[PDB]
Amino acid sequence: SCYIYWDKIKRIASRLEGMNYHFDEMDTSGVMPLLDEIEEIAHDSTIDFESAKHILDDAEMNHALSLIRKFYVNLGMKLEMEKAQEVIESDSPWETLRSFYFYPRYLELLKNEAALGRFRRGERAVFIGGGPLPLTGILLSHVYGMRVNVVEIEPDIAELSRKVIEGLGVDGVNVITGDETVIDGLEFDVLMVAALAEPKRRVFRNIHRYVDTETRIIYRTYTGMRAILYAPVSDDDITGFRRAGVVLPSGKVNNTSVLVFKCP
Amino acid sequence: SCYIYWDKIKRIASRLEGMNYHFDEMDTSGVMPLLDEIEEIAHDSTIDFESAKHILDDAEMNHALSLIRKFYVNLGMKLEMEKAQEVIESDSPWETLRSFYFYPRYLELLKNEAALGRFRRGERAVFIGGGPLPLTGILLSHVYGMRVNVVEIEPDIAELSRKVIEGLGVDGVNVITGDETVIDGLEFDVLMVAALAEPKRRVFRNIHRYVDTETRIIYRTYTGMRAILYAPVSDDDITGFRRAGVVLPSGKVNNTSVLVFKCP
Ligand SMILES: N[C@@H](CCN[C@@H](CCN[C@@H](CCC(=O)O)C(=O)O)C(=O)O)C(=O)O
Ligand SMILES: N[C@@H](CCN[C@@H](CCN[C@@H](CCC(=O)O)C(=O)O)C(=O)O)C(=O)O
Ligand SMILES: CSC[C@H]1O[C@@H](n2cnc3c(N)ncnc32)[C@H](O)[C@@H]1O
Ligand SMILES: CSC[C@H]1O[C@@H](n2cnc3c(N)ncnc32)[C@H](O)[C@@H]1O
Ligand SMILES: [Br-]
Ligand SMILES: [Br-]
Repeated sequence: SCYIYWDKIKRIASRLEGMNYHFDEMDTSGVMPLLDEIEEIAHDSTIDFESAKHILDDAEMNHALSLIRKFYVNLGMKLEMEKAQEVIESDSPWETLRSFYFYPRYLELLKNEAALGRFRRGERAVFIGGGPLPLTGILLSHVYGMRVNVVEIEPDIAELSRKVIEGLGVDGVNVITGDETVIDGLEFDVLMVAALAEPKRRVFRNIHRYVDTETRIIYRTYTGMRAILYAPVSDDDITGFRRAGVVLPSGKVNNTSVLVFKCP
Repeated sequence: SCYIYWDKIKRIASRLEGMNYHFDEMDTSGVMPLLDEIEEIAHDSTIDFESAKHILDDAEMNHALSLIRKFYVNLGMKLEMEKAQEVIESDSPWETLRSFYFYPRYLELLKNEAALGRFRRGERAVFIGGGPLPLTGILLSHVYGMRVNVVEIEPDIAELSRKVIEGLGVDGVNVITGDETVIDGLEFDVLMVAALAEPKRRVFRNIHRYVDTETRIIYRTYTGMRAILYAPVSDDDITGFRRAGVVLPSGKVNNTSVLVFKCP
């Protein structure tokens, strides 16, 4: 093949090379144009899933994909950290939160997921992988009236996230510091696995041990050209589970959301 | 995993296996219920494309899948053979043609493809893999006003197809007896590759030799749960080509249509 996007990706990657192994040192505002370049390709609806796979699975694309993935995960984390601190210090925390670069995408993503998971008010949700800015947990309660535990493995990040939640005056959202294994001691209707919850294999194998066959489990992943952003959940990762529904993203939303149940 | 379709598919395949033991010759009337059972699975809109490969390509579905695909291709051949002779014998050949089980699907599919391929009246089209009932060729002239060559590898099938065309009074449809390699000797604006043209690898390699980079090429394939019916065209099959458009089927239509151009 001979896709125009091949060269475009290689060119973007060449301008990321000199940041390799040091993407966490990036200036957030300064690198936004790079994210736009990457997302122009990711979000191009004329790229079919077969063509995307052709490009992204090619051995010659491996280093470029690695550069772009490192950039993406580092920019995302830094954007969250920065916004979390801004929200905590703000006189108008909800207005500050609504200005988050990704805020409108999260509203759409969650709308997708609430249909997929048939969320009902008063249901109990657990979200694995909260991060500094636990927006999903927040929305699950604020919009969907669910009762929520957010799980975050890094104690300092967990503490920051609590301050965001409390700053906003949001009720019914608690953060538990721990790994995915903390769900053993919880009772819940819906389990959600962050796009960035890692490592996938260990996480899903642990989840399998705790849930029953009725637990609605939604996990976030990347499909099509959006897989340029981050490594997709693999088939091996979800062994012992059956897929029951998917929402493929549109517009600027990055994640595909997948509903699974523990076998049988 | 633990898909309920697995058992349903295995039971269907058991029935196919038992039937094949007793008869080599298909009983077209008798097997329509089996076809419909298979198509009800194929057409299940609740199963997404990635879930479809998860359930269909699982290693312990190989035997069942191979039986179902053999059934589908053999039934289709026999239905075409039977309808072709019926058309030839009929005092009302168009009315007879329109009773072909799959007829409405062909109209919808061709509409999809005429948009995808920007078909214009008087353009020359080649269709590889005509069959006893060369409906696509017939429609390309009858509806789309194209000048058509239909290619059929089996001389007795090619001969039968010529009689169908003549019975219907359809002009501008010629049948070439030969394999895909006949295209070197033909002028054409658009090339179409039957879903059932085989073998895919050889067919595309030979096409690649004999087309230029401006030639519109549309091939037919099976995606999602419709892959239960027949082996799809792989990305490796189309090495040397780039995808430039895809139409995914709805309703009862089985084929996905893909536009490609030779590189580079
Ligand atoms: N703090 C976050 C977790 C981190 N991000 C999310 C994913 C959010 N994805 C969004 C926002 C943009 C992006 O992730 O690139 C989308 O798909 O458009 C996750 O990992 O699940 C949350 O609360 O959901
Ligand atoms: N004689 C045929 C060729 C054999 N069938 C076609 C495909 C026609 N497909 C239709 C009819 C149903 C089916 O093929 O299962 C559809 O997708 O709904 C081909 O192989 O390309 C023709 O003239 O197109
Ligand atoms: C930045 S958003 C993603 C968050 O998920 C957290 N995380 C990743 N994997 C796990 C896990 N297995 N359990 C709990 N939290 C996790 C990370 O520490 C990060 O803060
Ligand atoms: C029944 S519809 C499909 C038809 O395609 C024909 N066919 C399959 N592969 C090829 C090919 N490579 N070239 C020409 N005709 C083909 C088969 O003989 C069948 O009649
Ligand atoms: Br039966
Ligand atoms: Br008639």
